[PDB]
Amino acid sequence: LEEAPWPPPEGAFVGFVLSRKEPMWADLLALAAARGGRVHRAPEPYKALRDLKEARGLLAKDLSVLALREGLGLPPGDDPMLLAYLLDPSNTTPEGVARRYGGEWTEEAGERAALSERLFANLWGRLEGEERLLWLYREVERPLSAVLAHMEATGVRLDVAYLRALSLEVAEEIARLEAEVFRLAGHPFNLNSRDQLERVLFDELGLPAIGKTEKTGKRSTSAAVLEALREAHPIVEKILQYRELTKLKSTYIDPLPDLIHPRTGRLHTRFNQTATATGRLSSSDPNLQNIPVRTPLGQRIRRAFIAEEGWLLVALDYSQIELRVLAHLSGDENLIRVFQEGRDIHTETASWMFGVPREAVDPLMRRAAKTINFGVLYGMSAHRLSQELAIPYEEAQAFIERYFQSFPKVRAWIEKTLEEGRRRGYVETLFGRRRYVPDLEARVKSVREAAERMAFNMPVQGTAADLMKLAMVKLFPRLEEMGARMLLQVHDELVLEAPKERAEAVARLAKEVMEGVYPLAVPLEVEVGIGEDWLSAKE
DNA sequence: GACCACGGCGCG
DNA sequence: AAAGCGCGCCGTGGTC
Ligand SMILES: NCCCC#CC1=C(N)NC(=O)N([C@H]2C[C@H](O)[C@@H](COP(=O)(O)OP(=O)(O)OP(=O)(O)O)O2)C1
Ligand SMILES: [Mg+2]
Ligand SMILES: [Mg+2]
Ligand SMILES: [Mg+2]
Ligand SMILES: [Mg+2]
Repeated sequence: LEEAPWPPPEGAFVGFVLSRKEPMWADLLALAAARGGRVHRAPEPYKALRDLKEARGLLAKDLSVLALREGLGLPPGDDPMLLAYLLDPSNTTPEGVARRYGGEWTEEAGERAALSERLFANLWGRLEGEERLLWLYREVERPLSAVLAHMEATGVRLDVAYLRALSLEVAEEIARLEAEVFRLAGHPFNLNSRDQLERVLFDELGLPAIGKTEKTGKRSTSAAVLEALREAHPIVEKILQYRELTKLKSTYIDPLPDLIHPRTGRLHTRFNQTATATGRLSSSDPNLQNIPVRTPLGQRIRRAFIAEEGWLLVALDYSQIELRVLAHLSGDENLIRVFQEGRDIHTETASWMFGVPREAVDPLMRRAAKTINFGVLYGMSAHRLSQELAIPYEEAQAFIERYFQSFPKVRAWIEKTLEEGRRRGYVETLFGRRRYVPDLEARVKSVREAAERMAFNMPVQGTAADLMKLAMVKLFPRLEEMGARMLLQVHDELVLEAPKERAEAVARLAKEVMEGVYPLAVPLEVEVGIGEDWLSAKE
């Protein structure tokens, strides 16, 4: 391209280079723009940002987040990554997309700007005639990138002092556990090494190996294996407790306080828009979509996520979302009827599981039943089912047969979905988001059947994902108008932050927006809570 | 120092 | 572990 002075004209595509991948932490090393056979390189990148009306190009959101960080209201616009991701969700990296659609991802901003321009041209062309994918781009993905930029730049408050204190307490208990484990082993070793632990359990102590690891075929020391060995030796329960504590300390308690941003005083994640096979978002650096909640210590950690002083967190979560979606997709009368009657399948399974009346089911019981309900739906084996329920194999098989015999059109929907995936080479969500599954025609059964589980899951998980994205796009401007903030998405959950005076109004509004986003054959129900911290807001 | 595969496990 | 699906991050073991 012909080199030309900064600034570029309107509609130009940007290229940019960051010192590190995370936009909230990155130095803007270079900035350029391309349009009409010209490339414009900015002598001073930060100041040059002010000249742009929008960030149009590869990874547009990252530049937008950096702009917002610097106090500049620069929205992201067209991004070839989003076009490519819709065409084929295995398109996840600029490296791959460039290679596939007409160029090379290099480390020079001008080259990135020029690449953005031509990739957009090519990809836009491939989306001609693809009316449904075009709709998803214009109505969902492109607007959502703006919403996500604001969420990333906003961050969430964390009680750092609390976590520091908690680390010390957890360290002392970890020391107790490891010392006990070493005593029981008769000698110290690296308890963080599963290789060393395997030898202790299975070679030194008398314990029977139960399972093998996937890639290298070592004797597994996974939680499932240790659970089954709980009564065989006192060391097992001690290892399980050590694992829980060290996992939580090493992954959350210790790293998170170190990641508070010096300017904002908050914790900032990345919401990756082109990262999953189904259309879900992912979260990284740090991942805020896997903050603990199941165990007592996990709950103590989740409580560290707090509202700003004078504000409250609002948490909203779609009820039984994939089951409702499945009802719509399959058109099963029985399942549709369940939701029209305001029933709860998770609670019902739980009452059966623990052998108590439906009223006796506590949240932890219901949560246990969730894994069982979705596990069975998406192809869990009776053996695993019997194992995790500690019921005879015969009981497990019986639960699975009744699970499906109750809802006839579900299996039919599955069969049709798989048959159609074999024919077209892809499956699709309600809105037409696609996932290619070539292994549906694999000649190897285990490979083929794994592919089948991936394939029929995708329309369900993906439709739920599409619905949440659409809801975020609708909700965001309403929140802006109310002075509320959208902070996090966790798949079928949103966490907002609202001024205390407006918190109740915001909760009601958000619930209605989420429930009314795109009506299905069954009602969408959203549960909502309000609190000073993430845990309190979910109760 | 960074990268990697792996086993493992946190969430949905 | 086992025929649930979808992710990202941990330490280890290892390489470069
Ligand atoms: N390890 C976490 C324990 C609880 C769980 C779970 C899920 C599992 N195991 N598998 C899924 O596919 N899940 C998919 C299907 C769900 O519909 C969706 C949202 O998860 P959720 O909000 O926890 O469950 P829910 O929306 O079905 O139920 P509710 O509690 O929100 O009413 O995510 C969730
Ligand atoms: Mg839910
Ligand atoms: Mg949820
Ligand atoms: Mg892995
Ligand atoms: Mg290893």
